[PDB]
Amino acid sequence: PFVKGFEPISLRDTNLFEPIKIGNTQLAHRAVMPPLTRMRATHPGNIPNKEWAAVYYGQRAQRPGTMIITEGTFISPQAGGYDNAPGIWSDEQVAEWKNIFLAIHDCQSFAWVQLWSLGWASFPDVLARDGLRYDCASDRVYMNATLQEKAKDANNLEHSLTKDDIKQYIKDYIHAAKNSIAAGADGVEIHSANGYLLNQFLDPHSNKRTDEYGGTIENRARFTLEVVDALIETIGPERVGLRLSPYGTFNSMSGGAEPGIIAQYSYVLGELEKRAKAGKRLAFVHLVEPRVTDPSLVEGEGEYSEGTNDFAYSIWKGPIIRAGNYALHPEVVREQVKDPRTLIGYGRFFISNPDLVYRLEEGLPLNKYDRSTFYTMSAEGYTDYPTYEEAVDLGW
Ligand SMILES: Cc1cc2nc3c(=O)[nH]c(=O)nc-3n(C[C@H](O)[C@H](O)[C@H](O)COP(=O)(O)O)c2cc1C
Ligand SMILES: O=Cc1ccc(O)cc1
Ligand code: NA
Repeated sequence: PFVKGFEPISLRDTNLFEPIKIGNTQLAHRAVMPPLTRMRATHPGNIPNKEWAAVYYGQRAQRPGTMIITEGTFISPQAGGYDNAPGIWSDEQVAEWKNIFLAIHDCQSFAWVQLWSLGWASFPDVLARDGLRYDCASDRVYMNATLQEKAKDANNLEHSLTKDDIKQYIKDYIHAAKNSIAAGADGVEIHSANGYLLNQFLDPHSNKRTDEYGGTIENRARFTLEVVDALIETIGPERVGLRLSPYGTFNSMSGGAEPGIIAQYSYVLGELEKRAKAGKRLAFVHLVEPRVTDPSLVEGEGEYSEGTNDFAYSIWKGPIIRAGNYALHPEVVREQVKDPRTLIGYGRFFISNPDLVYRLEEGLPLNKYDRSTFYTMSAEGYTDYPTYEEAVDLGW
């Protein structure tokens, strides 16, 4: 059914429907599908779904010139721990990714692989099954006492990364980035947000290290910036974006309650702009908004009111993607896209609206999303959300 209380506004007349160059790609409009974990990949081997994923992505690529960022994709076994999320380290994984990318390119849209590493958000017992470590910035902090218990129950306690461990993650990012590009992706997005491994190094709650990877703003930023630099130099800066969530509390991050958190992110962005000034500008920065501090909460819940991402615009001068409860607030988008380098990521309503871009252009009602099929091994709730016309052919 359609979202009941929703009054659509047509955005055809705004910068949301003006083209923009992002890296090597040429977008027709600035409505971006952000990374969305859907757990349709098959076990063993974290293989993308061969029946439905190319259909799902192709449906949502239908408007030519759409930028699509894939679900989080593991760079290596050690970086994972979720059996039904995809990887891109292996030949069999890349075999299906080529077909997904072909489905998006057949629609004249673009595909960016979000490269993922889980750190303390992983499952210690699944990792142990596979002979893998339970990795974190500092083993003196756990997400919660439950994951602490399961960690001890699996005899796989948190492992503070060594310097050699970090170097191996950097190699795995390079490997996964190279596989992404050889498979046909137009670029990659380094996931450094939402409390996963790289965010765990940025945040002073998770990162209590005393080597060169913690203890200061500069040290906490080092792992993320080394991944950035490694990929700049192997696939080029125009094929690399970075995702950050300054105000997020998901996965036990500090958010705005830490008064030092804007300095931490301001340092990362300043370092990105320095690289751009020396001729190596990343394709984009992708920010999660304080509008959504936790994506497991319904729209309007978990909204942080005492901070904004405006600081980013004074530091980073390249494209910025913003994401968080924009689908139901066209009045906010209308304002924010007056800035000529701003794109809007639409998460949960891209799940439910394959023709979301058309609906935003024409101001049409939106399909409700069904939270119970966000993560089921099913085409139901994946590829069977109707387009607007189909929805009217159904009574909605
Ligand atoms: C089911 C679901 C899966 C998501 N998966 C990812 C992911 O793999 N990587 C990521 O960076 N963000 C992920 N997110 C966060 C979204 O990209 C987005 O930032 C957030 O949902 C807020 O945007 P929205 O209100 O438009 O949905 C996910 C969110 C949801 C709801
Ligand atoms: O499954 C939800 C999810 C949220 C944020 C992410 O970064 C990844 C997955
Ligand atoms: Na390879």
